[PDB]
Amino acid sequence: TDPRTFTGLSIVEDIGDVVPVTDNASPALPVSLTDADGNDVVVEDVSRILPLDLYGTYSKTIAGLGLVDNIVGRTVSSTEPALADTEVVTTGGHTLNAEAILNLHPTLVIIDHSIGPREVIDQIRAAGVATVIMSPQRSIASIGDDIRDIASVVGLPEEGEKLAERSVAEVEEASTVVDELTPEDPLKMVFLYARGTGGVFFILGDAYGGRDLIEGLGGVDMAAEKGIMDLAPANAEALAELNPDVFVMMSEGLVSTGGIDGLMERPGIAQTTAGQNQRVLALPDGQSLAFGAQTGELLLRASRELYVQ
Ligand code: HEM
Repeated sequence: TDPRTFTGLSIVEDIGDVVPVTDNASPALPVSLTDADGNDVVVEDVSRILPLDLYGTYSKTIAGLGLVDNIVGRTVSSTEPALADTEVVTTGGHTLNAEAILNLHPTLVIIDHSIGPREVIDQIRAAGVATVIMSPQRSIASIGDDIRDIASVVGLPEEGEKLAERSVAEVEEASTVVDELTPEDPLKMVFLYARGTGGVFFILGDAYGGRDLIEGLGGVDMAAEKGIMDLAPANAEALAELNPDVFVMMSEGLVSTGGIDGLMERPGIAQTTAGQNQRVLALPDGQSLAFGAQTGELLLRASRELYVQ
């Protein structure tokens, strides 16, 4: 069949919790490291972990290594079922809340600068909480290395190597399937971030890693073609210029702008090829740009939705 003739929403259901590589993780502590910001940090107690980022990666990796029970708080992005009853430490979306963090008495914060403010991260460290700044590569090729880096922080190198190899095998296997399913002329795609019916409506660019996702799905990322490094408002002119065949979105994001019907009311959407086919691939918010352990499964399920009727 011809995937350019497909119409309407395709939605991938939540992939769920990461399958841990072990049932008896025993962190080898203490660890000393120099983090991505150049801070020397000693990690001596991982009993109460806050694994915080924009993308939902770290919480999933920590669970994959065998430490899900050690997670005591989360951001809005870590939507995995195991953490559904865990205290949320961000507000207004992605803003760190120092009070919420400190009241959980964490023993380890794993974080990066995808969320802020930086001042809150500094406050937590000054209060005595071991805080480790990561700077993950966030590419499909580097899924294993990003996992090994997290594993080192919590003193689980063997679990890290197992989880890395398992995840990389899964994502290469999925790629084999994607390559068989892709059309000769790749679909043009963009990653459209929406939250609400107002101005939070953006084409995501290089910094957010969606090119890696779109190319992993066999598509061409029009944001990369147009040189969008951070993000761009998805206004009528930008949409007309990018003219994707498919909008890749987050499922709850799409709901928040009124579903397909609400999306079609936004200026410029209906005029694109994707708009004229109402063609949206909706991915679970907390996995969509998390990469990490579940990347292979995400690519497999999403490619089935894109290319199989
Ligand atoms: C790129 C990775 C991102 C992920 C995985 C992500 C994920 C999420 C999730 C899961 C929520 C909670 C929605 C809900 O509870 O239904 C949320 C909320 C929110 N996000 Fe993001 N987000 C991302 C990036 C962004 C960006 C780039 C912006 C702005 C430029 C943004 C602005 C917001 C705002 C304002 C909210 C508040 C929604 C509310 O009040 O319910 N997010 N995000």
